Amino acid sequence: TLPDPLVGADGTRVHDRATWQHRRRPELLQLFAREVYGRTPLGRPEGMVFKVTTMEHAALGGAATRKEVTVRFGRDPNAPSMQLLLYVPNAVIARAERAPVFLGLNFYGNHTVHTDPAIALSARWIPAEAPNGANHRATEAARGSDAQKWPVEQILARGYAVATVYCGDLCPDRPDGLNASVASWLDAAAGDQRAPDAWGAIGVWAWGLSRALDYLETDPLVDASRVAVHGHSRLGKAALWAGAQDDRFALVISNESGCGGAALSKRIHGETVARINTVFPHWFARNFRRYDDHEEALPVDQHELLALVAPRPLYVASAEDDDWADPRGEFLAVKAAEPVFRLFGQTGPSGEDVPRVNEPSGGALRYHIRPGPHGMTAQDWAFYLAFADEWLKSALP
Ligand SMILES: O=C(O)[C@H]1O[C@H](O)[C@H](O)[C@@H](O)[C@@H]1O
Ligand SMILES: [Mg+2]
Ligand code: NA
Repeated sequence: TLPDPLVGADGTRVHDRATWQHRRRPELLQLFAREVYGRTPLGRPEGMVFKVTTMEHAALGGAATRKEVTVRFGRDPNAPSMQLLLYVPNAVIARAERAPVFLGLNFYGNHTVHTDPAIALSARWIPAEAPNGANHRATEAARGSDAQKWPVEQILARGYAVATVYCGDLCPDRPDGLNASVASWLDAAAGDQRAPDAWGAIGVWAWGLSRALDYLETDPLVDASRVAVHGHSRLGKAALWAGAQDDRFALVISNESGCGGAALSKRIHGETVARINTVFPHWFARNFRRYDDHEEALPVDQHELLALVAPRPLYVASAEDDDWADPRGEFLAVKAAEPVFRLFGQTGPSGEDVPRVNEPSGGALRYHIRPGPHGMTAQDWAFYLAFADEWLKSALP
């Protein structure tokens, strides 16, 4: 039995949007920070610098303006940074209009999201599982190696810019990666051991998404008030945490994020807390290991993470064969967060059980399950683009 998002920690019921926004939301944010993801130690750091390193106005055969931007997290050239790739549809900026944006992290490098040979090859560590990796270094053969998750031309043709950053710029995805990450620079001080409530990879990845948004606020080609933050699987766990913590994100998409993302932990199905923390000990706070094989003691569940997006539109989606993510657990988290969305006048999926494949259900809180295995497909994207067209805040008053 799940904790009620609309009952505060002290037992008092949440009846109105102000109490939600100003009392219950901070309560839940601090529970997720302390017990699951670890504390985000600071939001925007002072002295962030944005350097456009390349700009091409006729990329993708004229369809897009492509920019590469180094986003450095302090003023000294020696502060850590991340490399942002942005494609903006020329049809939109040719009209003297700013484009809305889809923003998400990639798994294996910016050069993998499209074959475009002008994208800078990542100079960072790449995991062995990356396609066409050579001793954890990017190669020309990895270009476009993850393009199936990134239908850039369709996204642009529908009027959206595409922004992305390699998650490994922020925390390399390997158990020792926090030692060479934003986390190791952004405090800890003279200690070697990670604190119990210290953030892990998911928290650092989510922070980078918010830093990317900081950059989009200064870019005159895009409308940073109309940013849909999305991610697949482990990067969808980050996209949910980023969209929950940072209410500037206008729209949030979780593509099969599973355990510690959209899936209920207290439903014991597929991946469990013990399994995710054992295999990926750097992803969550050390404090999350308290709940290994003890999910009943969790003071929150992931439906309350989804509810932290409200009233902003949120899309949670599953794959039919993706038992590990627990599609039903993801759907039931949507249903358990729906009462918060309803508080703000929005509607969630119709019914109490998982919809049929390729039949999305819900208003501003939407769910679909698609056929096939874990992944992010053109079908997923088709549904996300329809959702953005409908619910991504307008450019008008
Ligand atoms: O990111 C992915 O592809 C997935 O990788 C692993 O399977 C992990 O157990 C999942 O939690 C994760 O979602
Ligand atoms: Mg599970
Ligand atoms: Na902008």
